[PDB]
Amino acid sequence: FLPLGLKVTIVGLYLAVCVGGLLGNCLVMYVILRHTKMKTATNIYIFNLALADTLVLLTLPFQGTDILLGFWPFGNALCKTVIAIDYYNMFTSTFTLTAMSVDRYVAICHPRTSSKAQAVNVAIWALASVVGVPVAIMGSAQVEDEEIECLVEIPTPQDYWGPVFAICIFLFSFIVPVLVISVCYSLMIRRLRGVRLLSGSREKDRNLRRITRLVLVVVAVFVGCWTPVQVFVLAQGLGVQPSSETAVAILRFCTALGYVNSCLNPILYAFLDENFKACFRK
Ligand SMILES: Cc1cccc2c1CC[C@H](CN1CCC(c3c(Cl)cccc3Cl)CC1)C[C@@H]2O
Repeated sequence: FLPLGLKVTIVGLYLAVCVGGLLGNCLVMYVILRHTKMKTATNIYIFNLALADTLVLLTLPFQGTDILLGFWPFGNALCKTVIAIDYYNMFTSTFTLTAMSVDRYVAICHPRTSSKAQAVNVAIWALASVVGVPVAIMGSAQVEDEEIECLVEIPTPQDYWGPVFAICIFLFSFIVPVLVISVCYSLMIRRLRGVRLLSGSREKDRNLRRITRLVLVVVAVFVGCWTPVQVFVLAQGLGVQPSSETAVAILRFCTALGYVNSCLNPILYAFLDENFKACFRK
């Protein structure tokens, strides 16, 4: 369980993340859409990111009420919606980041149309649907111990399907996506050795370098925010359950950290992207 002070602290953090995150993300989407022609492929992917982040941020009020009350009072439909938005958020985020890194390597190695990027976004959501619809069906509000909870139900026997879904989710929603990114940036590093002012026009080269560092930083913040949760949930699938109060606290705060990422992303755009930093003020 959790003390009420820790609960009010967590849910307060959720409120701040929700307001600032929705404001910033809606501002980013509004920028790329109705304030300019910033429709570069990178910004199309960024738009996808801000979209998923928007959706999960909407779930935070309900997760917070749930954390306060200790149970899920909204029924099945909102529970399925929340779970689906959750998995959709993870998979869409990692896949979009992967597409961003691949696009970066395409630009560095082969010196990309916004519409192609939009098609990539469609495919990203398609795979994210391959995972996201099943959990939306299996997700349910179950009175496990005479109390209502919101979870995905592992098929019987749970001691087998638990690990299968655990390691599969861990690999294909995190490790394999992260690994492709690592490959892309490693190939880019090998490419740029002994190359000064190469790849065409010096000024545009600078621009490319700025975008590359932006993508890398966003990826680094994402991974750094979600790695504890990914590891802990992997341990959860193996049956390793937290029974201490402080254990529950650490776990809750790690999830909170991931949602902090969900509000973190526009700030990174404001400090690391010139067009966003200028456009934010105007
Ligand atoms: C408070 C509350 C109320 C209703 C539902 C839930 C939660 C808690 C957070 C959890 C947060 N989830 C965050 C994402 C996490 C995860 C996912 Cl969806 C996919 C791959 C790896 C991980 Cl670590 C699985 C846990 C979701 C849950 O459905």
